[PDB]
Amino acid sequence: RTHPMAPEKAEIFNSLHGWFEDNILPFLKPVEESWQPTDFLPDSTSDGFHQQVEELRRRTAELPDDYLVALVGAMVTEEALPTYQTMLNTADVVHDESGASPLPWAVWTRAWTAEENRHGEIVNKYLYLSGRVDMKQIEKTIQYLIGSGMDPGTDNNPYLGFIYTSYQERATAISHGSLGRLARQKGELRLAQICGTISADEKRHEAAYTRIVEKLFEMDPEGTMLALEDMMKKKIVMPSHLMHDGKDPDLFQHFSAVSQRLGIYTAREYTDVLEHLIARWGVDKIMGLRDEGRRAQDYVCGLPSRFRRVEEKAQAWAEKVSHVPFSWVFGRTV
Amino acid sequence: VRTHPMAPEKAEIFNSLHGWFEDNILPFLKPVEESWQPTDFLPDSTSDGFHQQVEELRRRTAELPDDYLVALVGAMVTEEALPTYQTMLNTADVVHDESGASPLPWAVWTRAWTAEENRHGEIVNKYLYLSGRVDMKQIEKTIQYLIGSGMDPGTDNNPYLGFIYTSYQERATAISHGSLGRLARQKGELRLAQICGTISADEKRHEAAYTRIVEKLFEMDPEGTMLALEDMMKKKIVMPSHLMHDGKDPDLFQHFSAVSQRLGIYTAREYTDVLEHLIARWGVDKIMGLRDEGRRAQDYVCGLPSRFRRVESHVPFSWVFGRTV
Ligand SMILES: [Fe+2]
Ligand SMILES: [Fe+2]
Ligand SMILES: [Fe+2]
Ligand SMILES: [Fe+2]
Repeated sequence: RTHPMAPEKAEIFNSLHGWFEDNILPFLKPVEESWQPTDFLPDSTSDGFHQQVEELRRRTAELPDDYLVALVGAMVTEEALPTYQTMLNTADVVHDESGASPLPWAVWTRAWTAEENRHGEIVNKYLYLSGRVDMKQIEKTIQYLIGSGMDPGTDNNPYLGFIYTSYQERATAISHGSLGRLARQKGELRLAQICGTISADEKRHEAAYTRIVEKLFEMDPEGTMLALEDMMKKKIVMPSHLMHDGKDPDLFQHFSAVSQRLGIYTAREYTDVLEHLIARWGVDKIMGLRDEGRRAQDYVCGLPSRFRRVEEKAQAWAEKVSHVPFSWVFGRTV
Repeated sequence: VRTHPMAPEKAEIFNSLHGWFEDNILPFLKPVEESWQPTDFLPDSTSDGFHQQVEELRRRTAELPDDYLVALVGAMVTEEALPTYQTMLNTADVVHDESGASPLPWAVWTRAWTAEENRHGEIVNKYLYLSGRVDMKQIEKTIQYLIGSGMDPGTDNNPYLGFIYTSYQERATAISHGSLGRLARQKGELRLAQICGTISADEKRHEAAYTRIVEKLFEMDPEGTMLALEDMMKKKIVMPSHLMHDGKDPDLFQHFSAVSQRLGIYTAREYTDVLEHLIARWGVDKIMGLRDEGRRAQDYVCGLPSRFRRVESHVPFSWVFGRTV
């Protein structure tokens, strides 16, 4: 671990229980008011169930393979949810000590996980009914991914975990948002509504974790700045970066290329998230830092300009697109 | 309040079992390429007979009574709260997954065990969806409530208690799905009977692994493991989904448990059967190297089956569209 949390910082999180209840918990959507996968699937209690399923298969029959790979990979990432609640519960002090702790930090993690459980569920059933993808190869991919876990480099530090999740929540909101807009272009409005509804959930989660880091910047500007530098040096990795389907050892890299080729969370948008978080957290305006925090502040604020220069060179000399087989789509070359 | 936390010096026991765990516990995992998947038991959506396979599924499930549906749904909802269970395993001291992808054998098992668990709720959820016999939205509300509530089995972050609890509950879930499969076969629903029986076989592998872990703990630390067994049995082995509710019935778990036990699915008699099996399986009455405290704990645990033998309403369910079960 390169950046473990100092033990005395426990007093910061232990003093925020009342603040967390008033400011972070309201970002949760009440269960009785929340959408469920049933709302977007054919009604199995209706006499027209078979007709509704057939209409689903017709509207999905024209989805190209490259969109299917991008959609499946995002769903596979969502389906590895048990790894994500475990990751949140690796953070010191704020983790769920008993599995049902009434502390506000643990109440959020369980309720956040409960909201997350519906995201992979709706797309999985939708893709199952579509018949357009090899569900067994996808289910093997999910089993491999959960067994592999993830390594975001958070070092059991809630500072790093909340910064990482703030980054990935916006990334996942952009991803599901782009997946819905691409579905809309292909005439598939229901899946567009599904992806847009999932994206709206991620925006609420983004605002909550972003508010947590904002509070940490207020109470500990030095610690949070050093944590932000450490996460950006490690880079924000996608939680499903160890995915493989038992056929392609480089499944994640190949899926990522297809997803970014379609405009779903490109490298340019990775930099857009950093610029937004810099402006939202006011990283360039934080005062009262020491020399170590000042170097971290200058490092983070200098990253956007360096990233744009890499993107300009990639715009002129881009690598040729390679097409590779995907077991998700029955081994066809995508 | 933790009543039985693990002594810090017990860490050396688990740290000495990394090689033993790889050689003896990890082989209980089923390789992914050899593992069944929900697709194997569901209508093939890539086939031309997809609609016919779905309709045949609905025909076999059209006669399932409400009491069996409630028992089956409640077992599926328990399976769907999987993210709570991997967190529970990672609350144990020393043996938890510190980084989420740790190569330590204890963490390799936990992630792979969770991966196997993910298919159990998945197959029954999709099967019940296609059946059209149950209110899927009320079930999805129940799952969201359950994950948000979590669970508290009283393991006190103690791997001794966690492995004893899981050994107990793994057998309970294997028996539960076994009875659900036997009842499905009686009603002519053969496919679901194979599904519940295949899930039960997964739990038997998990039971044997955690049972093997506790057996090793009895060998290396008979006093500590005996004291842990007494503490868990005093706390009672609670079902992981004991905090379930559907936003309609605050007593959903008690009402679901009554329906499930009325049908013969993991009755109070079978709760005692698990204890008696674990007593004989672990050789609790013959364990060596005990002190005065462990012998007193041993006399309590081995006396419980006799105490349990002497100890041995219809309500609406939103799962079945509010009908009285
Ligand atoms: Fe999500
Ligand atoms: Fe999310
Ligand atoms: Fe299970
Ligand atoms: Fe199990």
